[PDB]
Amino acid sequence: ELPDDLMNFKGTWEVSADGSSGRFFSKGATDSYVFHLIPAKDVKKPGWREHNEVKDSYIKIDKQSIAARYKTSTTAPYSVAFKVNTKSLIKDHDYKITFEQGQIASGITVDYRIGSAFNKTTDDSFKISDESKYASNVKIEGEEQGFKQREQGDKTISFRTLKEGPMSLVLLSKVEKKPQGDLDVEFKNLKIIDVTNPSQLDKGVAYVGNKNVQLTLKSDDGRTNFEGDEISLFNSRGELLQTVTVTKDQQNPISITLSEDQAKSLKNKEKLKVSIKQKQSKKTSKDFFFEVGIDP
Repeated sequence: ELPDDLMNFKGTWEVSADGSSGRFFSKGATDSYVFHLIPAKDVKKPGWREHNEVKDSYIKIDKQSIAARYKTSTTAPYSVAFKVNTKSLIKDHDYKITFEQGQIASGITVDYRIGSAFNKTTDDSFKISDESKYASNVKIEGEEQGFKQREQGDKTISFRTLKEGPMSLVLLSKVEKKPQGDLDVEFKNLKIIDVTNPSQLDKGVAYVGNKNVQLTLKSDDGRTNFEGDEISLFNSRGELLQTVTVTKDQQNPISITLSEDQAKSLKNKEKLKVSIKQKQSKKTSKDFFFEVGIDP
């Protein structure tokens, strides 16, 4: 089934509103970005909102899109960046960001990064290089990161979280020479889903008359936090004995407690079945099997 969309984009510059987006600029297009102020009286107004008093860049947000405009008054190199926040993510889970790269004016180059969530203050700041604190194995499908004149269209970004909690999609653009006219860049239809593969059963231990079933989990893609993995244990006749959900960084072995009747019903060398469902990504493993052994 359909995994939940974890993007928190409500299309507003109102700093305290739910799902508001971060707005920043980098004088000289460096690693460091500071907040992009706009006139206080116009913060909820639709259309192009000027960089307060300086008016070198204008910004525009709505329910579907986020956009930047570079004016002739810009001192080049100069960069505007946006932060599109996510809902709380799980540590060591795999995610898939999708969005559409809209118009890119001639002279504008674009980069896509993962970052900390916009902290909902006019004092917020960030560094591009902060990416390595939040995400690993970041990959734009069929493209490299860094400022480039990208093709317009559907974009896919996959990554693994190094932390728990909200993060952001960082939409960066810049100009390297003084604009000769209004230069617009737009991003739209922003989504993020969990794509974590469920764990695999490495080994299972069960004994006749013993209520404690010990399951050892493994992973083929280097995942160590099995949090959210729904483990179902069945007897050889296909009857469900018990279901457990793995907690945050729960270490091996994962314990399953049977009832006294279930423990007595086990037979020596019986083949038990294990099915694992990743709760967030909705992906389900292949069937795994192990034998009920002899109680030492």
